[PDB]
Amino acid sequence: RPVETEIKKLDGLWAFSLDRENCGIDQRWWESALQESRAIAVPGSFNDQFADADIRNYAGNVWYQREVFIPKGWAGQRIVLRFDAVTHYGKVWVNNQEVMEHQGGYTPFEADVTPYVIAGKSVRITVCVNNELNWQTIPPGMVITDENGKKKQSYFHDFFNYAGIHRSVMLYTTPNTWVDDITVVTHVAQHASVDWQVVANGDVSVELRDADQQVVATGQGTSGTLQVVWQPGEGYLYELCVTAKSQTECDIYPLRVGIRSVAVKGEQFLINHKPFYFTGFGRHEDADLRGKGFDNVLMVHDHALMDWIGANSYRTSHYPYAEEMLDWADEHGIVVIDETAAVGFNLSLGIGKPKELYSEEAVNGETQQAHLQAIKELIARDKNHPSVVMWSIANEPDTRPQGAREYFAPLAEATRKLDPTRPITCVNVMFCDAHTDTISDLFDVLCLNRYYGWYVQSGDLETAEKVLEKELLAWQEKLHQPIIITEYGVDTLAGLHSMYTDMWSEEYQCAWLDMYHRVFDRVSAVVGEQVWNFADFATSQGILRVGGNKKGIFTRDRKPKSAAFLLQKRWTGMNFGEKPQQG
Amino acid sequence: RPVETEIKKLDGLWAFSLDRENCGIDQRWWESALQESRAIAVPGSFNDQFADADIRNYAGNVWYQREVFIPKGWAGQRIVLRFDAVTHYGKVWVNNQEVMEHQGGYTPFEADVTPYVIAGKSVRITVCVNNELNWQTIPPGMVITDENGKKKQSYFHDFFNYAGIHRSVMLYTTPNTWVDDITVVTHVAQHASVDWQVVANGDVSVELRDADQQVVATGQGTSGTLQVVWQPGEGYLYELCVTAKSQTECDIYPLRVGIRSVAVKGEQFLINHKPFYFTGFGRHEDADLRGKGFDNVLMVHDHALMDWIGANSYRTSHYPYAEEMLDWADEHGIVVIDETAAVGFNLSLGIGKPKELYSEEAVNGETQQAHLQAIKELIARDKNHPSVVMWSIANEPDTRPQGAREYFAPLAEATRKLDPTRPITCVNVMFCDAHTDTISDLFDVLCLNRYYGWYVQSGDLETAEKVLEKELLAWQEKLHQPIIITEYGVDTLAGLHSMYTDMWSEEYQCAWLDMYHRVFDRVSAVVGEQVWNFADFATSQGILRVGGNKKGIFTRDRKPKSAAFLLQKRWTGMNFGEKPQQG
Ligand SMILES: CCCCCCCCC[C@@H]1NC[C@@H](O)[C@H](O)[C@H]1C(=O)O
Ligand SMILES: CCCCCCCCC[C@@H]1NC[C@@H](O)[C@H](O)[C@H]1C(=O)O
Repeated sequence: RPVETEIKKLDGLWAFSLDRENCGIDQRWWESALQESRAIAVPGSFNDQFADADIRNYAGNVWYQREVFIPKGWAGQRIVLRFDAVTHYGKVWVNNQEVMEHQGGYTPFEADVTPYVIAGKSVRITVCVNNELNWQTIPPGMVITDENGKKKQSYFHDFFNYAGIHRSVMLYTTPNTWVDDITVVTHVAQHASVDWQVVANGDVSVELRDADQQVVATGQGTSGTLQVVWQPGEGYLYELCVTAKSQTECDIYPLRVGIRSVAVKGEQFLINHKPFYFTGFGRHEDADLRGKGFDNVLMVHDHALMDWIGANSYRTSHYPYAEEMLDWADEHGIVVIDETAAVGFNLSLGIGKPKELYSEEAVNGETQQAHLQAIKELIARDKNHPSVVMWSIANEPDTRPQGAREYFAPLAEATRKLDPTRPITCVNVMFCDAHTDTISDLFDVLCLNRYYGWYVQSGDLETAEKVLEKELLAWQEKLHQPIIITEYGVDTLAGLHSMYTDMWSEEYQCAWLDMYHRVFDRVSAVVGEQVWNFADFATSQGILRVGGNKKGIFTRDRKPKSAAFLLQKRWTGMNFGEKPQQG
Repeated sequence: RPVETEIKKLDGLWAFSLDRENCGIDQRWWESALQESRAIAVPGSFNDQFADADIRNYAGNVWYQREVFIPKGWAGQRIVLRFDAVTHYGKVWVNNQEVMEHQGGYTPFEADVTPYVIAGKSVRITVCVNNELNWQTIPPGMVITDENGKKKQSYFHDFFNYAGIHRSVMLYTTPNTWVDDITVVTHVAQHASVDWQVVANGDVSVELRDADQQVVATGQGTSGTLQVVWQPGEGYLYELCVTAKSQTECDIYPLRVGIRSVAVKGEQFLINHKPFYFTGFGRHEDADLRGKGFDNVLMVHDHALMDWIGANSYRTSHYPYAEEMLDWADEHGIVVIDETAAVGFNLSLGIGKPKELYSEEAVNGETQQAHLQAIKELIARDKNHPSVVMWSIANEPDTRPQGAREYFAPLAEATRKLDPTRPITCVNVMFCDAHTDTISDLFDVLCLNRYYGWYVQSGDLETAEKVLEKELLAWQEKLHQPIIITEYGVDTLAGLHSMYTDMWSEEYQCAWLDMYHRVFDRVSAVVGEQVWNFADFATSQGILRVGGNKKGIFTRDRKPKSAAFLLQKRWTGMNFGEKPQQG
């Protein structure tokens, strides 16, 4: 992530165009200004932006374009173009010359444009964004076509498939000796932090401070770095200046790092050798009007709501969040379970198609590879953050058909070898209980999604309590692992009230979140709770979604339901980081 | 009220017609079947019944009509036609002969039709209902006209002016020796119950039982009746059979009566020599679709809600309720403050006209007389009910202009002389505080309506608490009287939520009902609380009414807001009939 000692190109509006006939790449639309274009805002999903029904569901090729002035002060320095996130696929051109491409979507991609750019004159930038999903994209999907060439995309996750440019686009400048790769690992017993470095024609000189420039250690090398002697309450974080020296130019890069070591012991999650208890939300990158587009106002407000309601942790649910969320996350010291876009590997979640989930035509080969790629990138971007205490390879995969274990074992192995300093998990779906799941052993923490009283035993608390209890303590006796409930919630209309406290009413969300909390309290292995969704969010059209997913404690415009004050009483009434002693 | 030892004529549908040109009484519409009629349901207000905007606000003359068969078994007995309630004015005809008329509205009126009726053949019944209000109606109003003769009624109360036939119509039969008048007064020290009687050519023999026909006393005469030796929890009530004997026929009439004596001592309301604390609602005779029409299902459900929420008392707000509510009220033993339709005697409640409220053109002469009449009738119908512990002459009158005291003193005197066994009150408006009110001395209990934090000091709890406190203890030091707060509430949209707990949100209704309850708890003279309205109800069109009055704890279809559970926690958490010891 860039700092300096740049011109943020995401300012203002871009030219936006559709490619229904799919003429763009053939007719070389990037070598000219978009014919019949309209203004679009970055960052922001293109679907909700124009109130156009046909634009919202369009599946194909979209074209962004924007001219920019390259500042004169960057004469002999390398000019680099960074896209913090272009959702699903993007191919970037700089003034008649093709520079870059990436099929990531929720992770950045950058390219060196020093030759193709002459600092001082205006150059045009054309981005081709694709929002298609097949079986080798993360998350997976499948497109269908018919007569008239109308393309219709179908996917297997819940949230709506927003696309476009979702995070800032940067255009940064570094001297010809840059610090391309950095790694830092911290230890603590009852300690210090090894440092790393990768550069070109430059030596490494590492120093680190605390409050302000008050160095309290130092080191000269690409290893070791140990010296003098970060909490979930405040979050004390030192500033690690890295220096790369050359004959002519010098480079200085500041990296905030917090001393912490996370490890699992029996059925306890230890951050700095202390048992913890997770409370908070599994949220989404969703908002009114802008899709998954990032915005600072929303981050400030949502963090205010989480601070008020007593949440101490949350999970970047179902895709990598914007890194600003993680910088804030280690600033205010909130625990984060980071997760990849690996979601939807299941054909059993049917609103009420290949024949076997781990066949060749679906999830085999490039699917496993590209999943390992999403791992490699998520870790290569979020490795240094002290707020990240957990890895999460995938979310709710069907592990019942033949070949699921053969799929998930190598990913666990490679991911563990990539970052051994943090525990790893895989959130499993509800249809795979303790007697049918075959993957929960590969991972350090078991994550659970449970909806007893909603999908099954619908509306019956008296029996859903028993089934949840039996399933829970049966998990505990089965694997003797720390179990975090990462999804538990029920849909609720914001204004619907009912004397009988039946489903969809706020009284049922309150009484349903309560029983789950008692069963949570009488189980020793439950190392945390995360009510399903923070706020109501947009999903695809189905007969089970009443204008999106209504399982939020807050509405979409961030207004509280009756459960927000219940949870604010529960989480702030207990001691921070502690679980109730069975009551 | 009739029993026997009848044919309820309110069964099914009646013919309904409008009189826009005002031709009815002139062209003798009762002597024929209504030309161009449509089916209407009794009981039920005619305004909401047809979804017709023009029918709902129509101000003039409406015509009901229904043929009926007079049963053969009533050959030589007197046949009487009873209208339990015809709202505002009614003139009743029986088969080409005019029998009765009444300008009451919320009280019954009956007439002897033995000559005009021959039991065995069908007779027609035509009712002329008027919904107009001038300065001599209770409640008062004033009608305006223009070109095209369009009449437009304006009144000064809040609730909508529903009209029509609102309660059952009876057609009962009694032997030629009937018991026209009965009175019963009960005493209790640390006792018995004098009896009364009025008949024609019949002697009085009085006996009374308990559970079933188990007489535990007796008496032969029209006085005395004292013998052996009713609570707000259950409500034990004896059965008093009255007998009127003649040479040929005999009459037996059962009257339930509960032993109780209510009296005010200093600043305490004593029912059976015990200090009390009022909790509950000031409700309305309003419902979806039927206007003010009575219905048993609604009474059962609303009594279920009041029983659940912990209410022990309520006030028949702004008009005499249906007597079934009072029979239920003494059955389950709920305390009732009975009130007349005397409401709207104020020109200061302006949404933001004569010149002085007690002039001759407005409130003078027949206005005072007819008010005394509404008194006389309310007392003549609800005198024997043990559930009625209080008289309430009027509600929110402007007592600031010259001549208010000269108006209200004689009504208090005559009303006290009519029923001295129960305390009397007058609910005063907010604009007349302790330093400006001039009538609160005439009455036994002072009733208060207060809206600090809503109309004045809007949205500010920190100062509305001080103003409410100062006003309250200043009342206490001023008159040293028992003060019941009979109206305190704020409007609330059923589904509107807000993190800032500002006005119209459920959080503001909760936090606003709470502060009022603390200030209630630190005042010794407050002998009860009644949150303003039980359920949202229909009012006239104004810029302050969002589809009616939203100051209800429940919605109109009887669905709870966030305050219903708060009040259910407060009222059932305290001991029944007791006020918290300042906390
Ligand atoms: C026995 C299993 C019956 C069906 C259970 C389905 C659970 C699927 C959980 C789903 N997991 C994905 C999440 O985004 C969705 O919000 C959540 C949902 O349902 O809305
Ligand atoms: C200082 C006085 C400022 C204005 C206060 C007005 C209080 C009127 C109280 C009114 N009393 C009558 C009742 O039916 C209505 O529901 C209630 C209301 O407001 O809605």
